[PDB]
Amino acid sequence: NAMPMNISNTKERILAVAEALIQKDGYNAFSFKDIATAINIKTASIHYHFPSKEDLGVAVISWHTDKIAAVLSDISNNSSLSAKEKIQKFFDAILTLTYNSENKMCLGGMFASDFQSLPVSIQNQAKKFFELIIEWLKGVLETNGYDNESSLSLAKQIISLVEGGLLLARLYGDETFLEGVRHFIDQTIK
Amino acid sequence: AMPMNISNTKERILAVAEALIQKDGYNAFSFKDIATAINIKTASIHYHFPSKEDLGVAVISWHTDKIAAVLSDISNNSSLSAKEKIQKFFDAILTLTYNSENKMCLGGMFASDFQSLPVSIQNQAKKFFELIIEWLKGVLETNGYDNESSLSLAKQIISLVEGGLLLARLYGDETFLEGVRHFIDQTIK
Ligand code: NA
Repeated sequence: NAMPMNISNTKERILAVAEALIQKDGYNAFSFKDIATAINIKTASIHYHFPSKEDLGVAVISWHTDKIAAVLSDISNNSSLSAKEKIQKFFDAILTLTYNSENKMCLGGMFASDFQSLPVSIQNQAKKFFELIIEWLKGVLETNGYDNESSLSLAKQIISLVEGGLLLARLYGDETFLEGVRHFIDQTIK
Repeated sequence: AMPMNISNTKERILAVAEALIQKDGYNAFSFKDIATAINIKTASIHYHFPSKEDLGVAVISWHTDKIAAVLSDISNNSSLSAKEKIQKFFDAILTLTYNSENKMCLGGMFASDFQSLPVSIQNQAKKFFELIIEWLKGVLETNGYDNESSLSLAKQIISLVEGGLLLARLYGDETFLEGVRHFIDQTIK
């Protein structure tokens, strides 16, 4: 029956806005003060949950990866979808989280661009994000009858194209960069 | 007896700025980083570039000119087929990026940072990609592609180049870059 009220706690609201800021502007272009101002809490309440910016960075990527893992799991466990349809829906899921949501970039892509400036803890979480995506893509493609080598190569082309397509689409509002990703999928996969 | 081949202060500032941006990104370097790198006073940097934005604009403009000259040498090379021109383009990019101390594309770096940048720098970054996309489109049109397909394929190629470079440099996985070449080789006739 009655559940607890659906109010986001302070930690969750910090994570959600940090995620948004990183996706829009990049890790080296937001501060705790930006978050405090955005959701009207004390900057000291941010330091409370995340003593350093690094702590928040690690936690944001970890949370985001968990969310994407669930989304992907739901696609690959859908028995009515062909392998090709799973890849198509993967791209739709990325669009929902990126270009469609206030012209955001992929969180992973943003950290990849900033990689050399990041603490190692964040670097390692960013690598984990891509490893999860690539493994998921490779696995789906293996169910389509592709051999191991071809599955890994195509998985890497697909994520490269997704990242580069999003990067360029969001500069111009030029959807054709994103259409190109879909065209590659549709023309390359069986 | 020619003048001696010494890079002037402005030239060395631009070169080190370009490298810092390609390694770490525009929002992760300062003039102090440049001063420490080449042992000049920060006041000397401001002399040439009063604000960081002025340096950002100059670096992209200069980098774009360098890429334009490279692309010109490729397309005036008559021994190269259209496909070979695109292969050699990606080889030129590799020289300036992955091969040079694991750097990212300067344009790609500014694209990632775009929302945080002054409009002057946004516009320079767009000019960089317009130059590349137009050049690729033109090579493809010499191979018989129509306007819409030339443009679509050029945008796929640069999208894949940018993404491949982005991911290859995270842990030295060459196969991300092999994938770019495979796409070029398998798609262009
Ligand atoms: Na960036």
